[PDB]
Amino acid sequence: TLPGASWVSESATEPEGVKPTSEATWADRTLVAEEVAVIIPVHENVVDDASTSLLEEIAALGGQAIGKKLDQAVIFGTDKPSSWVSPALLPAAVAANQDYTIVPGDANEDDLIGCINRASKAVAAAGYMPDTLLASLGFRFDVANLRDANGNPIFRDESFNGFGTYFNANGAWPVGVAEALVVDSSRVRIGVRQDITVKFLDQATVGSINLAERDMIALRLKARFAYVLGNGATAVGDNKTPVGAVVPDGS
Amino acid sequence: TIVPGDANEDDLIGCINRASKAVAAAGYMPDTLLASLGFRFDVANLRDANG
Amino acid sequence: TLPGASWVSESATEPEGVKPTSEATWADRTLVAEEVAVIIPVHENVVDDA
Amino acid sequence: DQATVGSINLAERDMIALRLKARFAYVLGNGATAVGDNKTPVGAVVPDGS
Repeated sequence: TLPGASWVSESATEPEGVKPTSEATWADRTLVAEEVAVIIPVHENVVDDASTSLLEEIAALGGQAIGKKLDQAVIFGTDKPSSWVSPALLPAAVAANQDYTIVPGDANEDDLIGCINRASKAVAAAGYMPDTLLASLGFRFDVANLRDANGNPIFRDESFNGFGTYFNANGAWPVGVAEALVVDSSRVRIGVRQDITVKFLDQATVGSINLAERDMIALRLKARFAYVLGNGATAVGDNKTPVGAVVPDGS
Repeated sequence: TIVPGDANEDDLIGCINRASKAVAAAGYMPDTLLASLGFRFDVANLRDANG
Repeated sequence: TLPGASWVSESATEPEGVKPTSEATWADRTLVAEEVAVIIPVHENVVDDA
Repeated sequence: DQATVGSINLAERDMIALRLKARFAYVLGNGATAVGDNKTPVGAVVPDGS
């Protein structure tokens, strides 16, 4: 929160002569590392009889499963661990009224490009520097098919200048919830307490399975991650959210 | 399905784009278009609202 | 089929402290060769006269 | 040195074990021969109590 000045008179007796008091104020926003993990058990003979390097694929698929689970918790609040006090990116924009609904059909001030402009305006008016666009696969196809009132596809050459554009490809992004998020990426941190770490198990008990007596092995995967949003005050005023969203109609 | 008439978000080109969106959103790379003879003449005759 | 991960807590005794097991899976997609055929009979004299 | 084998948790009992294995297969070519079909390539000699 910011302080607040006033105009003042020259007066020894009147209230308007007094220079007023006000306070700045800080808060803390926090990274708390939470653990995301999976075990994949497989038979030791099956691993030996397989034509491909089956353990390299199990490791790579587990790493992808962890990576999806992170995006699902940061972009949406999906299975967000309760120790993350910061709102997830879409819930931040929606709670701030920065979400904007598409008006379908002909190009118009609240079409998809219009809503990306409204989302960018909300973040820039809030005192931040929007620089980053998060969208699904299929977003490039929606800008490319936005016709005008005659039928002409007017946004075929639209490249989003000044934005780094990122497309979620690991299946974290749900259908029918959001088209894109605009964000000042300087106002986020992802804490990587630990990155994807893999242990070969061969003696352990996992679920009901005693690995060694059963001729089984497993690959135990984990990472430790944190997220924080710097949604403080800016030169414009108090309690400003660095995220705007574009959402489908109906929602 | 195509919306017949003047060019629109669901004209023939609009539908090809929806089919491409579906295959891309499924996690594939659409790269091949199959069509009838005469398809070429329908995209060339497709007119906006000014004709 | 893809495997699936979970967020886990730290505990020696409670269920939310145990890491989940899951499975990837593969299936077969198959080429079976099938035959497509025709026979076109014509009179030998018609082939000689053509 | 860490596994559970039977009901023995090896580590907390200070036991150890040696886990031995092999994978073997067998096939008999008891097919047809130039003499005829369903022919067995094995004869046997058996004790007199037979």
